[PDB]
Amino acid sequence: SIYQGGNKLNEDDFRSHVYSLCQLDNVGVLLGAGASVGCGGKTMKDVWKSFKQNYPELLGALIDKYLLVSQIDSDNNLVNVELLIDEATKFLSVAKTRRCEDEEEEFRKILSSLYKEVTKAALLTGEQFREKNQGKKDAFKYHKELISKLISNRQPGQSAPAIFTTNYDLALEWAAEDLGIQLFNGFSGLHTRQFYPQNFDLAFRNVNAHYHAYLYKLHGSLTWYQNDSLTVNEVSASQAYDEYINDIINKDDFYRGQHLIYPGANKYSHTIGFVYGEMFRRFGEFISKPQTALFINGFGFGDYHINRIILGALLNPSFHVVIYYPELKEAITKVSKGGGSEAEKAIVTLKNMAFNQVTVVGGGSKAYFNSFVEHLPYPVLFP
Amino acid sequence: SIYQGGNKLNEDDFRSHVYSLCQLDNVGVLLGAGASVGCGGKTMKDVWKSFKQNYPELLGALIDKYLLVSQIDSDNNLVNVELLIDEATKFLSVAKTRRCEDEEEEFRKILSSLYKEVTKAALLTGEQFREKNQGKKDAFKYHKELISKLISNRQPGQSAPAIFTTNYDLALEWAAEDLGIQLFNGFSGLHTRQFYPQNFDLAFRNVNAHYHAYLYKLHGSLTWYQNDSLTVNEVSASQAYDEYINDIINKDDFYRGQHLIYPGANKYSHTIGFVYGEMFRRFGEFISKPQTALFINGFGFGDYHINRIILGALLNPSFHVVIYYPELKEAITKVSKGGGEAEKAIVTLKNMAFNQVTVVGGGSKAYFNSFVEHLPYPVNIVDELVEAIANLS
Amino acid sequence: SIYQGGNKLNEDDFRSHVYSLCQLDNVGVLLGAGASVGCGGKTMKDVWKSFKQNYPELLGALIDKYLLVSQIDSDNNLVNVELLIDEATKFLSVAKTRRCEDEEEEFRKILSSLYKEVTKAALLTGEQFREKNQGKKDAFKYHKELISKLISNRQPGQSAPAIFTTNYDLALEWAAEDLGIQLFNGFSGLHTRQFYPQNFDLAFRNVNAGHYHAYLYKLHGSLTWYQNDSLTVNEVSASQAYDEYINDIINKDDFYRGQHLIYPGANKYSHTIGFVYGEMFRRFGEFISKPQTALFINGFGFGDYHINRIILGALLNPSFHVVIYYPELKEAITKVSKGGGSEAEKAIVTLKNMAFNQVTVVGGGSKAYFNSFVEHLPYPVLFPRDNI
Ligand SMILES: NC(=O)c1ccc[n+]([C@@H]2O[C@@H](COP(=O)([O-])OP(=O)(O)OC[C@H]3O[C@@H](n4cnc5c(N)ncnc54)[C@H](O)[C@H]3O)[C@H](O)[C@H]2O)c1
Ligand SMILES: NC(=O)c1ccc[n+]([C@@H]2O[C@@H](COP(=O)([O-])OP(=O)(O)OC[C@H]3O[C@@H](n4cnc5c(N)ncnc54)[C@H](O)[C@H]3O)[C@H](O)[C@H]2O)c1
Ligand SMILES: NC(=O)c1ccc[n+]([C@@H]2O[C@H](COP(=O)([O-])OP(=O)(O)OC[C@@H]3O[C@@H](n4cnc5c(N)ncnc54)[C@H](O)[C@@H]3O)[C@@H](O)[C@@H]2O)c1
Repeated sequence: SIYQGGNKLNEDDFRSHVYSLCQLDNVGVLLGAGASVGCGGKTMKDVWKSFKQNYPELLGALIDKYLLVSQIDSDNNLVNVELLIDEATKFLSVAKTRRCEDEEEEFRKILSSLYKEVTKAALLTGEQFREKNQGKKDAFKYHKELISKLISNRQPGQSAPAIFTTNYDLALEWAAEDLGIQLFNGFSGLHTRQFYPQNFDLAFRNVNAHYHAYLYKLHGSLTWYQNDSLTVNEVSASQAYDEYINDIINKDDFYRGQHLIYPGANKYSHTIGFVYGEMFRRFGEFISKPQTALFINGFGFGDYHINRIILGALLNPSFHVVIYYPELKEAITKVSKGGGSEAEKAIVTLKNMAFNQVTVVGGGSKAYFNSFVEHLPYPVLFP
Repeated sequence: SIYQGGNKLNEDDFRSHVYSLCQLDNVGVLLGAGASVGCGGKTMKDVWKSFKQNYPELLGALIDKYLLVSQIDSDNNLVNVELLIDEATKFLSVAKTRRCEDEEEEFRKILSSLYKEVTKAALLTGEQFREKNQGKKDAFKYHKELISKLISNRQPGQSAPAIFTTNYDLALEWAAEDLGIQLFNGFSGLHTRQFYPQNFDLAFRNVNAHYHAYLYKLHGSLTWYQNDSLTVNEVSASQAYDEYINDIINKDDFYRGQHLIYPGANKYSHTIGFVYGEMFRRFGEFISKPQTALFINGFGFGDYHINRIILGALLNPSFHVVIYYPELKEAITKVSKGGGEAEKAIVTLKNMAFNQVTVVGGGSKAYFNSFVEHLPYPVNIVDELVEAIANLS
Repeated sequence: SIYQGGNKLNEDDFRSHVYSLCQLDNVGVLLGAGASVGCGGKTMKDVWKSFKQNYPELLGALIDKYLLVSQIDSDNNLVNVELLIDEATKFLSVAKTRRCEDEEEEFRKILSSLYKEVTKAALLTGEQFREKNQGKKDAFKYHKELISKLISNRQPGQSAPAIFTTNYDLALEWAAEDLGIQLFNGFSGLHTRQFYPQNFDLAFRNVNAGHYHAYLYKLHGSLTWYQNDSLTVNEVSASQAYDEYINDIINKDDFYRGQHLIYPGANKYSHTIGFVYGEMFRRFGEFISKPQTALFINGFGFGDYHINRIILGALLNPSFHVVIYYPELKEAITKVSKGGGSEAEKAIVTLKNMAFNQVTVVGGGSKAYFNSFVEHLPYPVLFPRDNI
């Protein structure tokens, strides 16, 4: 079931492995959109099904008139969402430059509707999204426990654990609100929100002689809507519910990148998204140290950029990965018949690297999120 | 040779200021595209206009049926023809999806014609192209002297030199390599030289108790290509002249599809925007180090996205700019006539009391030789080889 | 049949040996075509068999006219060609000096049609030899494992191992391509690779908060060398190679005059022009002259006079080691005791018989193959399983 160079390893020793590794200077975790699922979020499949069910006419027109995809893919549920958005953007630019009014009218709906649905799927609660007592909710036991656990495996003189989320929902300040923790992200002041690099150099300390982590918003923000005038601002999850999200979701007007969000492969057809560059440069600088550690969970395999940086400097004897993939046996079986898509071949390459710096563990029920939470032990004063 | 209000100024002060600024731990130089115009260089605009004039039969379809450009815009040289072809790169897929065969043929014919037109005049080596390191020719001998100025100005225990090239050809790079120094162009290797972002933040030293330089190509490459390797492969020129450049040189009408990686195309494909984004990131954020002096020359500020990026990159408070305008008198006369956006903006910038901006309007003093001479300097090798070789019968 | 002073040793002793030798200041390895038979390639035996029964004129002349060989040796297939190559060089020298004409032509033909076959036995793949991403085949997994193990075992304060190749192909560089490994073999360059004596002290560093390499010392030159009048070796890929300098096999015949640089011949002074070769030997001598340094030999065919003489003179280093994995150990000793022996087999027999415990000869047979050698080297273990 588990193959590591033809040998066998036990999780009992891996417990001590994690416990000792976390004591190393660098500590972090590289998650994805899988975490949102644990809190009740909607996966890509659900969003695609909703879009295809709520707009049958567009699907039929695409199937018949132009045949960008075949009905076989739809029958087998092998439809990708990002490719559709990128195709829509390129066709929209073609229309805008060719001045085809009807194509512009029929394509200024696909983009606007797609982004409206993306935003609607971003929220994890619905009408409760405007309700307060956000920390007090009982569905965030995951984040509430995990933030403290990451910060509470330390003794004075160590670093700040880093949590990686790649979802629109502002779901990380909520557990922080519950526990009073401050997941810093380089912003100061409530009434006004702005970015400053120096703000990243603040850490709590006992004066008469704290628990917090740090934030990398790789997947943009839900309310940093750039007005194309050199501005960035944030509006609380209950205040933006009426100001501009309501206007752009109910006024049925022309759609642009009103609030910056990138769910499609086409990234820099609009070149004013600077969170991309800053966050990715910081991510690149992170692995530049020895005695390094990191973990992965709740993340798929479709990220060209991050998954190039991953193996970029896995040629260090201190950077590691503890990567799980429940659908690894199926991927291997599919590849054995000739090969798969980008994801299958990428995971095969990741698993087949001849190093011991990496290891893969599976088994199905044994690799659940609750199991990942339970693996972390309680710190011991006298080991 | 800087004028401000009609009073003469000495070049010694500017030379001393430049020398003082060059001592910073973060310094670099840039070479303009027009500097090579005097050494047989060519611009894509000239070939584009020559081809469009020679074949006006297709012109009607290019604008009326596609509207990527307007006749006024095409004639005014206010277009990004590279972006025109890049947009054709997706028009091809649009037609294929729509089964628009006639437009597909039109796009393919124009792409191949423009490719061959640009290629045939860019060989500059005849049938001996595949010979490696053909920079030994005396045509660029003078340029070598310039490089000699970058060796005696580097003191021990100082930041290593940085090299930035603007052209997309290796004519200057072949010479630079022939001088006998190790330069990295973002890749490492001999047979299959690939892209690796780690090398952007790594240096070299001696493990036991030293000089490294970085070559930054600002126009991609004529060598960078993609043989379905899912990566970027770079090699020497010979196998390039045998693999895919041959047909681009010889075949009149021959294209295959979205396989190669140049010259800033296929961005919508995931496989080519990644490296370009990495290079843009490093270019824009390399000035993040303290004690940095940056010089930008030859940029028209005519691109919306690049203009916005430059405006946002004002974070560095130690930026200096020098602008050479060979037609300053013409701009002044035009302003005197109540006419002329770019000309008015540059005139307004030149007509303000800001000492950190340098303007040169000598006209005939802006030549390449004058610029080389302005740089500071300290203050028959092969002749006998031919005789010795000839003596031995 | 295992005998070491009438006693035996357990696996723990060998494991401690491997751990200590790897953890010493320096590590050693030497690679030859010995066990390169199980990868689907070809051996020189088939090449010689084809050569004898495909060129009747020269074989008949040698048997009858030249008398430079013996029929019995050819029948037994135990003859050597390297001595014949040296004899060809000497014959060409004398014939050129004396101003003979026909013999000049015949010996030029012999030399060129022998160089052709010398280069012809370094493909192992066929037509697909000319492509990129060459490190994507089943024949390099063991090479990848060995290189990763040899490059990983250098904790802080420990340098990269030195590797010796002694064949024609570049399988190891091709295993290097696939893992971001650049096995610095004495040449660093893209357009022109020139020998810089100071290139041995260059490596990557984590300047602002990949350190993999070795020293693949080449003492046979390289198949990928083409010698120009400029006294420099610009270097090419496998496909560029197949294109521009080894297409003479089919189109043309016997027009090769000192382009690529590889010599099976025993003599090292007919090819005296090179002086960097003495620098390679000097690097070997620097290797021999340090304590806690070990050399491992797998693939050496007992065919040197300079390097092996340095081995004898250097084995007197209190820590230099010399070990060979050669299954035919009992047979050679028995044959020597029976009055046989080869040109150099007596030398290895003596080195086994040398009274130095610094050198120990260990066999086993099936466990002494290149696969076992690759599997032997373990990875560094800092965080993983420990003791106490
Ligand atoms: N604005 C910015 O600052 C910025 C910068 C860079 C990137 N981004 C965005 O960041 C990237 C975030 O990644 P993403 O949104 O494209 O997708 P993703 O990688 O976050 O998720 C892909 C999906 O795979 C699913 N999945 C999990 N396990 C799976 C399995 N075993 N098999 C199959 N599927 C599985 C998950 O439900 C889901 O994560 C976006 O690509 C990109 O738009 C934004
Ligand atoms: N790493 C790299 O290889 C790299 C780096 C930077 C740019 N590029 C190139 O840039 C990317 C896109 O091209 P681009 O639009 O940024 O550059 P560009 O030079 O093609 O366009 C810049 C703008 O300047 C305007 N302009 C005004 N006056 C001009 C003049 N006298 N001469 C030239 N232009 C004048 C043009 O209208 C417009 O092209 C492509 O990848 C590639 O073509 C590549
Ligand atoms: N003149 C020069 O400048 C120059 C250049 C390179 C090497 N050299 C040197 O040249 C000498 C020969 O080169 P090498 O050491 O690389 O050769 P090598 O390492 O390739 O020798 C191994 C080969 O396998 C053996 N072999 C193959 N088939 C056999 C068979 N059927 N039966 C028995 N034995 C068989 C042969 O002994 C042959 O030597 C070396 O001492 C040394 O490398 C000199």
